[PDB]
Amino acid sequence: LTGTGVLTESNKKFLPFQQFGRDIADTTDAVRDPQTLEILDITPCSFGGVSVITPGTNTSNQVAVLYQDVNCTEVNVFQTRAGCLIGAEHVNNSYECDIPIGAGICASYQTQSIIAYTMSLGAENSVAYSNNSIAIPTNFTISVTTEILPVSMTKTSVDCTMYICG
Amino acid sequence: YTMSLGAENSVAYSNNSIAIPTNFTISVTTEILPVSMTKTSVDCTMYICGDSTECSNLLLQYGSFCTQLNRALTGIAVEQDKNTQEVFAQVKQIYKTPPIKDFGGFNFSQILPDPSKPSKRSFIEDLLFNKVTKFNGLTVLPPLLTDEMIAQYTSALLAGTITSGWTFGAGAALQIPFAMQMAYRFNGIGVTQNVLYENQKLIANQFNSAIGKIQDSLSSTASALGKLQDVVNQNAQALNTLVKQLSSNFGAISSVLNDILSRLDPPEAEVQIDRLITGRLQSLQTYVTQQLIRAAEIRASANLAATKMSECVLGQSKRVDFCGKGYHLMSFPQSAPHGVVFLHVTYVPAQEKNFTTAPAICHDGKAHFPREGVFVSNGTHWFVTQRNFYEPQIITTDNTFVSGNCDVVIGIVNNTVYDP
Amino acid sequence: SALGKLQDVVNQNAQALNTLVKQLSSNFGAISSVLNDILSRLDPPEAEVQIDRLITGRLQSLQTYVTQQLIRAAEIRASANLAATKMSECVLGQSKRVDFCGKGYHLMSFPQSAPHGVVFLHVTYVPAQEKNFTTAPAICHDGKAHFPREGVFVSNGTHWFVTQRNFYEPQIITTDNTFVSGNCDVVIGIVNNTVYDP
Ligand SMILES: *[C@@H]1O[C@H](CO)[C@@H](O[C@@H]2O[C@H](CO)[C@@H](O)[C@H](O)[C@H]2NC(C)=O)[C@H](O)[C@H]1NC(C)=O
Ligand SMILES: *[C@@H]1O[C@H](CO)[C@@H](O[C@@H]2O[C@H](CO)[C@@H](O)[C@H](O)[C@H]2NC(C)=O)[C@H](O)[C@H]1NC(C)=O
Ligand SMILES: *[C@@H]1O[C@H](CO)[C@@H](O[C@@H]2O[C@H](CO)[C@@H](O)[C@H](O)[C@H]2NC(C)=O)[C@H](O)[C@H]1NC(C)=O
Ligand SMILES: *[C@@H]1O[C@H](CO)[C@@H](O[C@@H]2O[C@H](CO)[C@@H](O)[C@H](O)[C@H]2NC(C)=O)[C@H](O)[C@H]1NC(C)=O
Ligand SMILES: *[C@@H]1O[C@H](CO)[C@@H](O[C@@H]2O[C@H](CO)[C@@H](O)[C@H](O)[C@H]2NC(C)=O)[C@H](O)[C@H]1NC(C)=O
Ligand SMILES: *[C@@H]1O[C@H](CO)[C@@H](O[C@@H]2O[C@H](CO)[C@@H](O)[C@H](O)[C@H]2NC(C)=O)[C@H](O)[C@H]1NC(C)=O
Ligand SMILES: *[C@@H]1O[C@H](CO)[C@@H](O[C@@H]2O[C@H](CO)[C@@H](O)[C@H](O)[C@H]2NC(C)=O)[C@H](O)[C@H]1NC(C)=O
Ligand SMILES: *[C@@H]1O[C@H](CO)[C@@H](O)[C@H](O)[C@H]1NC(C)=O
Ligand SMILES: *[C@@H]1O[C@H](CO)[C@@H](O)[C@H](O)[C@H]1NC(C)=O
Ligand SMILES: *[C@@H]1O[C@H](CO)[C@@H](O)[C@H](O)[C@H]1NC(C)=O
Ligand SMILES: *[C@@H]1O[C@H](CO)[C@@H](O)[C@H](O)[C@H]1NC(C)=O
Ligand SMILES: *[C@@H]1O[C@H](CO)[C@@H](O)[C@H](O)[C@H]1NC(C)=O
Ligand SMILES: *[C@@H]1O[C@H](CO)[C@@H](O)[C@H](O)[C@H]1NC(C)=O
Ligand SMILES: *[C@@H]1O[C@H](CO)[C@@H](O)[C@H](O)[C@H]1NC(C)=O
Repeated sequence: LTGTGVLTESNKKFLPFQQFGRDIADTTDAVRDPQTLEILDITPCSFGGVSVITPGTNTSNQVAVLYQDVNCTEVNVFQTRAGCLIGAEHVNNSYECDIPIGAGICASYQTQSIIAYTMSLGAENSVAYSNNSIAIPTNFTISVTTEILPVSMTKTSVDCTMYICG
Repeated sequence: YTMSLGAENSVAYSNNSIAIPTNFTISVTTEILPVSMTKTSVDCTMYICGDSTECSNLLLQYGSFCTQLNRALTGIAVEQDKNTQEVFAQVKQIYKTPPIKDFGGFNFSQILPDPSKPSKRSFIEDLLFNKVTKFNGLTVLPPLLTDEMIAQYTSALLAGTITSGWTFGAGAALQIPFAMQMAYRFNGIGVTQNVLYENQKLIANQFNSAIGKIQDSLSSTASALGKLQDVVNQNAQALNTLVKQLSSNFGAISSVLNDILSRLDPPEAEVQIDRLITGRLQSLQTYVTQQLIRAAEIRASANLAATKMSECVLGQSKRVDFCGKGYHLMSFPQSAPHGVVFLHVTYVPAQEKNFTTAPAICHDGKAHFPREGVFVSNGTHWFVTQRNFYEPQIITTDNTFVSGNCDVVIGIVNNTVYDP
Repeated sequence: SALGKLQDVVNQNAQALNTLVKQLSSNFGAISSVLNDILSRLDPPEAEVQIDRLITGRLQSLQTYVTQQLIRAAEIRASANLAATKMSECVLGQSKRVDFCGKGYHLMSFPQSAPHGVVFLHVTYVPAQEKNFTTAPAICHDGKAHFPREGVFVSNGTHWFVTQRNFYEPQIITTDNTFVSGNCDVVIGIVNNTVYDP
């Protein structure tokens, strides 16, 4: 039984006859040492997606790295509900989300260096509510907003025969 | 059994009879809309050729399938956060309620945030969250907005809808007493302002009791949130099935890869691995296609939810059944895992009375029509009253306008118009 | 970047073709990504197997492309139906649907063509300067309660006026601006003032 993983002392209540156990996917999860009456849980070696956070190269070539759904152990560091962020400074001030990461964490490039932060939803504004007060306009403005909407695609056609058996 | 469409009814139609409500009710309906999915992402390479070099070098012969699937899933995951942003981030500012909870007797404590809790959520939001429920390359990407931030957005929208009505959607939030705002919302459905003021305590009590009934309905049964749970289940299946498809053989001698590598030389392990790769790649393509279709479905539902938060919360809709069965007064949002829940407050006439009616009357050979309302008679005297609430008034020239004479109109009748 | 929504579309389709084209350079388990090379090297009995491998791969690629394009066309048709709805309800008319025609009170809209899309210029009325006022839902003249016909009551500190709810145009409170219903023992928040009978 070949594989790759981390073998750890298990707390599984293996029976005297059970040689090893499997997970839902029909893959091994714990084994019995052939030379020792000991059970060992198998955990696949820490892996995880790797994403690159960067402003435009037209601006700078200075970047940061996100290791997804991992701990800052197997790898200016920031632990987040998304993973481990490297090369970005943790900042208390909240700003508009420029480069989204996750769990409310967004990043940007500012005076220079790259920063990560908890994104800000918007300006706080309490309202002077009372049962005898009303705010009424004395003036106005004529605003013009732009709304873009796709309507049509490229009328592509393909000859299956010529594509395959040209 | 053959099912019953509904209780049959017959409307007492007649050319001189009209039923008018003498009373009303304030209904609060829950509309649940799913908004987002689980931002799943799969490493096609690791799913097909986990920790195998020969397998990956064979997989390269199929080209960009790996990358194309990853790209599609990334697009889906971005679309989900975009949907959430479109729904909840319809407001630039984060409005807050004052400590003075003087809303004319209206009670919002069961939908406003509970500040004493760690998560700044409401009682009903907590109910909704509590009524809803690996190593093969499959990962779950966290959403961009945390439930706490979703709740902040909902609180902002709620506070705006309360303190300022619909103004915070058009532009700057303009404070106004809640009762007068409801008077506007009544005048918007053909009911006069006085009705609200004269029935203010009753209306507030009905509203609060409706909110309590919402609490009871959501605490008792969970089926109400099916439209959300279903989604989750679907995705779960689409994942489980996928994982299960790893345990199959697809014509090969084994469903495992290292076992083949530990039994055969390249010249034949290549063929077996080709079979496995074809099967697993086809499974991945099926999963991605089903997920794209489901994501389109969720995008439609999210755009609908955004339109509702615009025309329903940020405003007052005259569209029918778009914002609860009834005449729309307003609505309040409440977040939920991967979705939103609108509480639509609507005006439902409840107590109706028969009255004889007439499109017009005759005073001096001229014909008088009602400016805003209809003419009615209980049997002896004629009145003019608004058509969504029985508030009879004396017929005058201030309540009517003249047009033509009585030799033309059909169904016209006789009575005296008082001139002040 | 304002037109990203449009350009994005183009880009996607471009990929969906370039990708497709690149999938011709792949062997899919065959000996060579070129059909004529196989024909010029092998006899039918084995060239058929290799060609069978290539055909499977390329037909699968075409199926993927077509499925993606069908889904993207569903999305684009949804966008187009929305745009037609916007032209009908927003250009040819004046919509009271909030934020369907831009953030504000919709006045009107003007269409403009664009590559594979349309652009709406939404003219809206946005209140800009706001003044505080002490208000009230009614007033008491002679034991009767006067409500506004179309507007709301306000106070600048000393005198009471009646004005429309979205523009400060104070007027004198009369019986031509108000209507009467009930008395002053019922309404909440009511006040006292003088109503001028012309
Ligand atoms: C309402 O606001 C507008 C602008 O928002 C004011 O218009 C200004 O008028 C002065 C005098 O002619 C000009 O110098 C400014 O340039 C105008 N502003 C703009 C943006 O064009 C207008 O005076 C305001 N009216 C009231 C009653 O407040
Ligand atoms: C309209 O219907 C409502 C709903 O039943 C009535 O409200 C009740 O009024 C009585 C009289 O004060 C109270 O004892 C009840 O507690 C009220 N119910 C609720 C839910 O608030 C109302 O009386 C009806 N009005 C008319 C004119 O018939
Ligand atoms: C708004 O409604 C809530 C729930 O119906 C009220 O909360 C109750 O308040 C009473 C009196 O303070 C307590 O005895 C109950 O235990 C509360 N129940 C819950 C579930 O909190 C609240 O009081 C109402 N608003 C006001 C101003 O009274
Ligand atoms: C129809 O409406 C008229 C007017 O509202 C009613 O006439 C009233 O009758 C009561 C006694 O029943 C008198 O005290 C009032 O002075 C009458 N009002 C007027 C204006 O004359 C009439 O009774 C109603 N008929 C029915 C069947 O309800
Ligand atoms: C309503 O009143 C009008 C006006 O008083 C009535 O018109 C009369 O109709 C009768 C019958 O046709 C004629 O003989 C009279 O000459 C009409 N009046 C005049 C001034 O010429 C009408 O009949 C009444 N209708 C009802 C249903 O009461
Ligand atoms: C509130 O409005 C009232 C009425 O517009 C103001 O009283 C008027 O003040 C002007 C200017 O002195 C006088 O010419 C009028 O004669 C006053 N009204 C009457 C009926 O005579 C009052 O000053 C305003 N208060 C504030 C604080 O602006
Ligand atoms: C508006 O005017 C009415 C009528 O004068 C006031 O109502 C009186 O209030 C006093 C003080 O409580 C009572 O003794 C009288 O019996 C009331 N009269 C009536 C007809 O109800 C009312 O207080 C005035 N409003 C304000 C804010 O002062
Ligand atoms: C051989 O394996 C058995 C397993 O029970 C163990 O007891 C014994 O010590 C082992 N001997 C050696 C030389 O490793
Ligand atoms: C870089 O960006 C600036 C604007 O940010 C632009 O003016 C310039 O032409 C760009 N140059 C290149 C090489 O991209
Ligand atoms: C990261 O590692 C530490 C140390 O083992 C552990 O306590 C912590 O829980 C880990 N992170 C998460 C999110 O579990
Ligand atoms: C009105 O009259 C019809 C028949 O004339 C009757 O069926 C109906 O019940 C009446 N309405 C009420 C509220 O009783
Ligand atoms: C209404 O119907 C009755 C019965 O058919 C008839 O006598 C009367 O003339 C009709 N009135 C109108 C205005 O149609
Ligand atoms: C109206 O009053 C409130 C407090 O009562 C204040 O916050 C607000 O700024 C005032 N409006 C203006 C225009 O000053
Ligand atoms: C309005 O609110 C104040 C407190 O902010 C309160 O004293 C007053 O009684 C309220 N008015 C009414 C009519 O309840």
